[PDB]
Amino acid sequence: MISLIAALAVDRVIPWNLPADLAWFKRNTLNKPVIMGRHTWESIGRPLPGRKNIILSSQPGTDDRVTWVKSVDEAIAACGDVPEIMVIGGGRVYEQFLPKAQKLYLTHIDAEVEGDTHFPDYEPDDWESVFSEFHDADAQNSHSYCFEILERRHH
Ligand SMILES: NC(=O)c1ccc[n+]([C@@H]2O[C@H](COP(=O)([O-])OP(=O)(O)OC[C@H]3O[C@@H](n4cnc5c(N)ncnc54)[C@H](OP(=O)(O)O)[C@@H]3O)[C@@H](O)[C@H]2O)c1
Ligand SMILES: Nc1nc(=O)c2c([nH]1)NCC(CNc1ccc(C(=O)N[C@@H](CCC(=O)O)C(=O)O)cc1)=N2
Repeated sequence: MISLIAALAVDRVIPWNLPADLAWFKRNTLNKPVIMGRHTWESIGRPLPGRKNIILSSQPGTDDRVTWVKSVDEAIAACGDVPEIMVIGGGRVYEQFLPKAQKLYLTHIDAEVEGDTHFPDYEPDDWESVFSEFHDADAQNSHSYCFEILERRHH
């Protein structure tokens, strides 16, 4: 199955220091393939350890430490037969994979940020919330945040 995982500021914009959210990201992606667009790959700056890193780009790859693919269908195929594929962004990539996804792992962060790019719109009635957990800010985490998992119920 295909899952998307994202951190969402106010208004679902995709500034804080949230080690707890990065731990959540790692726990939910470790030992799974991760699919990302080239801009997200460049931003991360190094492969995510313990995961197969699959990078979408229209152009030939430029780093032998990760696997490069040129289309959504190739990216999925390159994951093989695994129980769960994690799509880690960015916007362009989330838009393409959302219709194919069965799960969303979202962190709703209580912060407004400088950006006009939003997590894709999706029908609220297509999804069921199956987990949520709110945390206030503390000495290590600059803002309050809420983890959520949603499972798809309809197309
Ligand atoms: N969207 C906005 O409103 C906005 C506003 C300001 C700045 N930005 C900038 O946009 C960038 C992030 O955009 P993002 O989050 O959407 O990027 P992303 O998903 O991380 O990466 C997009 C890149 O992934 C590749 N890709 C995606 N789908 C593909 C497909 N089906 N086949 C082949 N390649 C595919 C392309 O790489 P190739 O280019 O190598 O083909 C594409 O340019 C940042 O640099 C940010 O500063 C965006
Ligand atoms: N919940 C969530 N939070 C994010 O920050 C996030 C997300 N989802 N989905 C995609 C994404 C894209 N950017 C990034 C940037 C850095 C790491 C990263 O460094 N992860 C480490 C965490 C451990 C650490 O660095 O202290 C990892 O091994 O996963 C991951 C994704 N970021």
